[PDB]
Amino acid sequence: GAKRQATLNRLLFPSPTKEFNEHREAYGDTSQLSANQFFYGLRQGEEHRVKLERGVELLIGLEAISEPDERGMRTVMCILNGQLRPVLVRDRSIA
Amino acid sequence: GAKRQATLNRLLFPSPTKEFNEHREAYGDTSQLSANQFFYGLRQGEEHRVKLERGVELLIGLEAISEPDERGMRTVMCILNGQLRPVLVRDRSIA
Repeated sequence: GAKRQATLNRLLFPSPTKEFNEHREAYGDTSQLSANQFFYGLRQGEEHRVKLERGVELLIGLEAISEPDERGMRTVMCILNGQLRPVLVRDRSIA
Repeated sequence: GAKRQATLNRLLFPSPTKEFNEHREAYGDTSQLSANQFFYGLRQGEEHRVKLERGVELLIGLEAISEPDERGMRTVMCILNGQLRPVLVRDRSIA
């Protein structure tokens, strides 16, 4: 079962499987993304389709990005299923 | 009355009063704005109060600006009375 598989994963490579478990807890399941979204990100004018389940698909796009405030925090306006969504993110470049 | 004032304005300086009439038709009444808003515009992080009538005031702010598409058109996300508003504008710099 899946228990044996998890026990093998932890018994073979402990540190990276623990990192993988933390990442999967944090950001759900991202193995369904493409290379372009996974490695680069979102661009403006481009719609992406991500398959969650059979008949359950998500349509993701970008709208705009604001310059950072006195903190290192920026706000990104995106589109999910045709609805606007603001997301607060940290820009590690300006510290 | 106001008719005499309009007739004097048109009889003294026709071309600029006609431009002023077109501008007032296009953009309502903007004589209540400050020098900073009138000459420069809107910046991010600041909130402006504009008085329309006695007890009727408007609170204006900025959220973000997107880079122009294949056209010369940009979308500016602003805040009016605490509500998000997208405005489509033309950037004459890139033609």
